Amino acid sequence: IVTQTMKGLDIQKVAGTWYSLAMAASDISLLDAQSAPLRVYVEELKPTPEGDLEILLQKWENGECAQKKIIAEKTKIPAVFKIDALNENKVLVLDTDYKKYLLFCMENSAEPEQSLACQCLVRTPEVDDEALEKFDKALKALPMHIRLSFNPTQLEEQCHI
Ligand SMILES: [Cl-]
Ligand SMILES: [Cl-]
Ligand SMILES: [Y+3]
Ligand SMILES: [Y+3]
Repeated sequence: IVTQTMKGLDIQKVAGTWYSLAMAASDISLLDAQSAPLRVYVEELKPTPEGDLEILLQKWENGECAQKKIIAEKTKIPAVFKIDALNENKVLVLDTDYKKYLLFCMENSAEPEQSLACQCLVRTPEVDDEALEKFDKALKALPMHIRLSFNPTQLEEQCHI
């Protein structure tokens, strides 16, 4: 029933290196194993000059960590983007201060219940409790059934090994 997104997003300011500190999903099977379909790790965000968002991420598959690129296409709403990966069609930026944290979700609009996966991204490979509080404040209105967080050493390893 309609997720709240960021109101005045400046997408050019989200550029650069990120670390997936925490993630959550509505379905446990989407995030449980390492090879789970939506267990992805954001390593970089590259906003294009035309207002789109190139998402550079890592995923475990066939018993090895692999690089992946998702082109998120801009929509009329600045915080909402369109994709065609991971069985998802939407990226929603919930909140960001640009210099510390970014919260975003991915969903499939056709079946929006069992496709929701949200992440807390940080700029440095450190546990940011203040960002985690804002993450968990945003997850409150969302029907999450699995939540994952990672330690500083895991944030630096390929695919959070
Ligand atoms: Cl395009
Ligand atoms: Cl450390
Ligand atoms: Y485009
Ligand atoms: Y440290």
